[PDB]
Amino acid sequence: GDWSFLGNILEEVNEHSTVIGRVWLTVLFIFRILILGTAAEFVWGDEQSDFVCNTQQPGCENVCYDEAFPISHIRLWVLQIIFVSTPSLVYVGHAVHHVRMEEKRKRLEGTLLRTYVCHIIFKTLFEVGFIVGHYFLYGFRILPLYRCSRWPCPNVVDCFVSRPTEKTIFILFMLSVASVSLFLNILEMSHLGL
Amino acid sequence: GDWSFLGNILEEVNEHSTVIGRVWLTVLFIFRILILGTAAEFVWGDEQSDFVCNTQQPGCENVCYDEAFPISHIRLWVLQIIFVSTPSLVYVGHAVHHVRMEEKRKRLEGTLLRTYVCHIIFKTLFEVGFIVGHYFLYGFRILPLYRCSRWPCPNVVDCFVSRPTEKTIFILFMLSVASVSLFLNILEMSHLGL
Amino acid sequence: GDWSFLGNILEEVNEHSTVIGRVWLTVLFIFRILILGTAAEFVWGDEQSDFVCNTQQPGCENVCYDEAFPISHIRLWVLQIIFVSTPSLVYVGHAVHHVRMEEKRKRLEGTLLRTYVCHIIFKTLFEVGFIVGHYFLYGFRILPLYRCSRWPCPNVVDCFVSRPTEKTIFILFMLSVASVSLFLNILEMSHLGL
Amino acid sequence: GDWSFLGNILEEVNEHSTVIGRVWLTVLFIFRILILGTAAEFVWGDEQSDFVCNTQQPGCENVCYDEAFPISHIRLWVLQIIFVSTPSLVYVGHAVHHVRMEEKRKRLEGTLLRTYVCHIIFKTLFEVGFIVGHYFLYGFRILPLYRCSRWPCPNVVDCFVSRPTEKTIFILFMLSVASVSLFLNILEMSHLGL
Amino acid sequence: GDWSFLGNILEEVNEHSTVIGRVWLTVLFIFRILILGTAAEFVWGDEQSDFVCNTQQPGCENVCYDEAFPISHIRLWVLQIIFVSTPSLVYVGHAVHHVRMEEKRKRLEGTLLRTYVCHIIFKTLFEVGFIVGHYFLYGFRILPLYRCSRWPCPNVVDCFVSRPTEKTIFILFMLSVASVSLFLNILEMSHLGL
Amino acid sequence: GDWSFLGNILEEVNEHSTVIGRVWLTVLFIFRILILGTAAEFVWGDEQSDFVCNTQQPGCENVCYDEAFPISHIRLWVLQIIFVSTPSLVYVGHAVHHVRMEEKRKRLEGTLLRTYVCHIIFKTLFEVGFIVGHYFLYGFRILPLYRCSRWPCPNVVDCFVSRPTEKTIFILFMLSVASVSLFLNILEMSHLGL
Ligand SMILES: CCCCCCCCCCCCCC(=O)OC[C@H](COP(=O)([O-])OCC[N+](C)(C)C)OC(=O)CCCCCCCCCCCCC
Ligand SMILES: CCCCCCCCCCCCCC(=O)OC[C@H](COP(=O)([O-])OCC[N+](C)(C)C)OC(=O)CCCCCCCCCCCCC
Ligand SMILES: CCCCCCCCCCCCCC(=O)OC[C@H](COP(=O)([O-])OCC[N+](C)(C)C)OC(=O)CCCCCCCCCCCCC
Ligand SMILES: CCCCCCCCCCCCCC(=O)OC[C@H](COP(=O)([O-])OCC[N+](C)(C)C)OC(=O)CCCCCCCCCCCCC
Ligand SMILES: CCCCCCCCCCCCCC(=O)OC[C@H](COP(=O)([O-])OCC[N+](C)(C)C)OC(=O)CCCCCCCCCCCCC
Ligand SMILES: CCCCCCCCCCCCCC(=O)OC[C@H](COP(=O)([O-])OCC[N+](C)(C)C)OC(=O)CCCCCCCCCCCCC
Repeated sequence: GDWSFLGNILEEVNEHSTVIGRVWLTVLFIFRILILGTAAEFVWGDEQSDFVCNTQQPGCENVCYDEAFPISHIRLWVLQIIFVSTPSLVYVGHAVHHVRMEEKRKRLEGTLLRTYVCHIIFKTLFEVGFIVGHYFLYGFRILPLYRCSRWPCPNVVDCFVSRPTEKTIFILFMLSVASVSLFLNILEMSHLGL
Repeated sequence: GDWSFLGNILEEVNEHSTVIGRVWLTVLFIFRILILGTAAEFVWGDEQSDFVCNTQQPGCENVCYDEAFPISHIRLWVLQIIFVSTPSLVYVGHAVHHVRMEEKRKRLEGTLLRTYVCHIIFKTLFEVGFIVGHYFLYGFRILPLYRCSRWPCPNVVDCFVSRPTEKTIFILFMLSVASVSLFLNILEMSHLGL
Repeated sequence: GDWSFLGNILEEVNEHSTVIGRVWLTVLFIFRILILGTAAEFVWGDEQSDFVCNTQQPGCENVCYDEAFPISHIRLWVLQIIFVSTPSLVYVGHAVHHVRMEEKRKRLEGTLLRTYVCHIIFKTLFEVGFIVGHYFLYGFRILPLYRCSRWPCPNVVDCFVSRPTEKTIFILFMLSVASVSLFLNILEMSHLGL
Repeated sequence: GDWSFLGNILEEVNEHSTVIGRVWLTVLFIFRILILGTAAEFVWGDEQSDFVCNTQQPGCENVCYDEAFPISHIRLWVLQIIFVSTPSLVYVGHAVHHVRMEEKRKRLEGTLLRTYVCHIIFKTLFEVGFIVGHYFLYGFRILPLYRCSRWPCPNVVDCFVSRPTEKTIFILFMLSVASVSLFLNILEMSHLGL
Repeated sequence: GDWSFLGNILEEVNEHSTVIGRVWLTVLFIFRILILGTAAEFVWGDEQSDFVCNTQQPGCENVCYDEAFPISHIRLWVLQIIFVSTPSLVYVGHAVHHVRMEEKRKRLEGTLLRTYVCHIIFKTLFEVGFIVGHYFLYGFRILPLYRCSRWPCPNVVDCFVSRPTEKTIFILFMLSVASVSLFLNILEMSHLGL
Repeated sequence: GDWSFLGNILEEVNEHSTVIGRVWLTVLFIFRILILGTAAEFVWGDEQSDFVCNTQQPGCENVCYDEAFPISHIRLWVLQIIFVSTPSLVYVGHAVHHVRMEEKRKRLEGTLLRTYVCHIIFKTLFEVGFIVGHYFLYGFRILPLYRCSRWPCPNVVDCFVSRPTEKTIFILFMLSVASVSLFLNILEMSHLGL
């Protein structure tokens, strides 16, 4: 995974953002992108390769992995990062538009404050929504056994996941990181309210 | 995949482009290249390795994968990115040609406006065409079962795809991204019309 | 693993840090990140692939690897690096906040000294805690044999780990590096006390 | 594959080259190197791994793959890129030699025009030759079945290729790119003739 | 493996070092890091995957690889590089400390000469020690056959190593590089003595 | 493989080198390093994995691959590049030493001419020697069949190589590149003689 372009744009955002937003961006880079790269991807590298079902039926492991894990966890977290980053991109775009206008003619006020606050609200909504969606897809514990009754599987088969404990650890970790980001958005909103 | 050269040229384009075009380029980089790298490629890494057919015939899995997936989805999306980027390259080339002419002698008007509008039209056509072609090759849902009657397969065989649900998710996602890009081209054209 | 962003921020910290802290950061980069990348990851690449159990039961190898190694060692060390780096990030953030304030108006004293000392204390606590947690999960010797009685394993099965001696070597090495970092934090605190 | 050095030298060439040559270099980078990296290599990754022959003879798959694909397609395209890039390197070398001479003493004319035109001719010859050679090795359609009668294969065996349709697609695509480059060289020569 | 940070710091050292030390650093980068990356790692990639024992006992290959190769050769060379680089880091740290002091107030003498000479001595000791340790672990020839009598192996089993001749070649090569580095340290010490 | 450091140093050499030497360095980078990376490594990736012997004896494939290919071809070419690059490093080191001396006080003549000519001679010797050594290890054609009578192989066994034709192609190609480099060294020596 290459996050260099997003990294550059978010650094530009960091130049124009509140201290709490600088903290939020640092959290994003260190505790979500860095981990997703260094640690989580290796854990999920063999999710399907080391997924074993007790059956001789051709095709049952495939459909039962697809049923157990409709979307992989690491893939969901990628999308979460992207969608909680988008509003900051919108905000910095608005800011640079106004700066370009200034240059053509020749500190949050007016439209920039409305846009910044609205972007905080959007990040909050996206984050809450991704947490909720995760909870409904998988909850927050991967059990080692998965029982599957999807055709072509005869009757109910037993299947076994790779690394359920490590995956549970990282699921809970990323949830905690998301909640911290949420608290930080709340702090931004409070600070502004004052 | 290395997109650094294209990234540089498209940043140069971004220096010379309308706000809506800046948004379009941001979408291109974040929601198509970044995803294709970080997420989709891992999903399609084992498309043929974990593609199982119920048969003892040597060669049937190979021909039935070739028949089920004439071109892989990720490979089609690569080409889509390239072809919708080409017109912007043409436009910036024309612009830098005129700037070089200016320098030799020693803000869209005349040929640059015609070229920019024509490039918007080309991007629109390419995008619509790729969407249509995808729909006819695969539609927008990968089913888990594929029935195959291609020689050397005896009679009709059953074959099973890896990760059909995740792939359906990402297919729909990329379709939505393409439609957003299309709406943005429409906004460019309207803005200019005013 | 990509540590470039953290590397940049920690270099900025290095610009503003005591000689002992510069040494600590050099240790962090050379004896923990560099090793974890170059050496340890190759050792742990086949932890589950070359993990063999004497059984015909489907699913027993998976659950017995999950039981033997709840979290992989390399994954634990990643998190250790991140958490012992966080306080330095907080400290440099505070410092740059005060510098930005100075610029708006137009050498450790006051809040910066309190914050720096408190950050040293936090690094010390995190380091000690990670060492302790490692000791309780695995101790400091990976034995070649692991006996497993987790369902679906019939009775107690014998299982065998890949590369236990090399892994023991690197476990002890990283422990020694952590203890050196701890001694360096102590030296920082003493130097300041004078 | 790392093309950074060649990329740098060809950018230097781009600084000193006609508009049509700038277009040719853009084509080279985007439609040949970028594709070969992002798309074609993944298609050819399992050319021999997923190449199956109907036989129990040890060694027949190996010799029959060597016979079916004497040189892999992606490897041929690498060499094509290199050889059509070489003349531009010669041209820019000549140019920088003359510039260095100018500096020692203290816009195509004379030897630079002869060299540039001769380099266009060389690129044209190399491109035509690679197209022809490809046609004679493989034509432009990979069939799914390959019949092989090379020792140690008993009688004639049947063998099956991985991804023949996708490979045919990319073969035709790269052929079209080569023909476009050829047309561009023709345009250069015409422009100069005027 | 990423050696960029160490590379940067050692370039800074190169700015402040004797000609013989510049040669030593060039040797380090070209004949140890470059080789370890480009060549040796590919040789050792399948050390355990292609390590075959003549037995049906589950677990015997694992314990017999662990016994034959307690630590892999490439992993030992990584640590050797790191430990022979550390003293140069100490020396440049001392130097930059004194330069920072100079700046606060506003060519090897005094403490810098003592530190530089002591660092040469440390590199010499570490290098000699790593050579000796290698000799005692493995000597300098990997034989193709390894006989193993470690539980659970019944009686004495025969096991076979991957690529023993290539590995012997690279072992001897790296030994010669180490001895050259040693001679260079001797030359440094002599030059200073004059 | 990472050749960035060597690339930088050789660019510095290019700043101080004759036109023929600039050509030689361009050849080195484009026709040896670039190819070895992009093309040859993929060809040799499965040299041992797809090396099949007709036998049930455990250990015979391993010893017969070690006997057929004592050192892999790509590994030999790595070392060839390094050793033919070393003299240029020596030459630029001598040059920068003299420039540093000049600076302390405050166009090939004297020691620099002797050193440059001697370095050309060294490159010539190393190149000729590597060509000769290759010829004696393997000649210049990899045959598909290899007959092996090394213990534990019973009697003489038949073994089969992966991709012998592609490998023969690249062997001949690299030989031709080496001979071109040799001709270029001869041209350097002649030019100087005048
Ligand atoms: C922008 C606003 C977006 C709003 C989106 C609204 C979505 C509403 C979904 C309603 C679904 C109803 C049908 C349903 O309930 O389907 C049930 C089906 C089976 O479930 P099962 O537990 O019975 O069997 C085992 C499931 N097992 C294998 C995963 C463990 O599959 C499921 O669970 C359903 C899982 C649904 C997950 C939804 C994730 C939404 C994430 C939105 C992120 C927005 C960011 C801006
Ligand atoms: C610049 C202008 C370009 C115009 C291009 C016009 C192309 C016209 C194609 C006409 C094809 C007629 C024959 C046909 O219809 O062949 C039917 C054949 C079988 O199909 P089946 O469903 O019966 O069996 C299962 C198919 N299954 C395995 C994929 C699910 O294969 C197919 O489906 C045919 C799929 C055709 C996909 C075409 C994609 C075009 C993308 C153009 C992008 C342009 C960008 C500028
Ligand atoms: C910020 C403050 C954090 C405080 C955290 C407090 C945590 C308290 C944990 C108490 C656990 C009680 C239950 C227990 O004891 O569970 C026993 C269970 C089995 O163990 P077994 O030996 O009987 O069987 C074999 C184990 N075998 C496979 C690993 C070899 O699993 C175990 O061992 C338990 C291992 C526990 C490892 C805890 C690592 C904490 C790292 C904290 C880092 C903080 C950084 C800021
Ligand atoms: C600088 C000037 C260079 C001139 C080079 C002249 C080369 C002359 C070659 C003459 C070859 C005569 C013998 C012959 O004809 O051999 C026939 C043999 C079998 O062929 P088959 O079809 O009967 O059996 C199946 C073949 N199957 C497996 C590939 C499908 O193998 C073949 O096909 C032969 C394939 C020949 C491909 C030649 C590619 C040349 C590329 C030059 C690029 C220059 C760039 C500057
Ligand atoms: C800073 C000062 C450090 C001083 C370190 C002193 C270390 C003293 C070690 C004394 C070991 C005594 C027990 C012993 O001798 O164990 C014998 C055991 C078996 O050996 P075997 O041949 O009978 O069976 C086959 C061995 N086979 C599989 C490898 C071929 O394992 C062995 O060989 C033992 C191998 C020992 C290798 C030691 C490498 C030290 C590297 C230090 C680098 C320092 C850098 C600053
Ligand atoms: C700086 C000066 C360096 C001078 C080096 C002088 C080296 C003298 C070597 C003398 C060797 C005599 C014994 C011998 O002849 O051994 C014969 C043995 C078997 O050979 P076979 O054909 O009977 O069986 C099959 C061989 N098969 C599997 C490879 C196909 O293995 C062989 O072939 C022997 C291959 C020898 C290759 C030597 C490569 C030297 C490269 C030097 C590069 C210098 C760069 C500065």
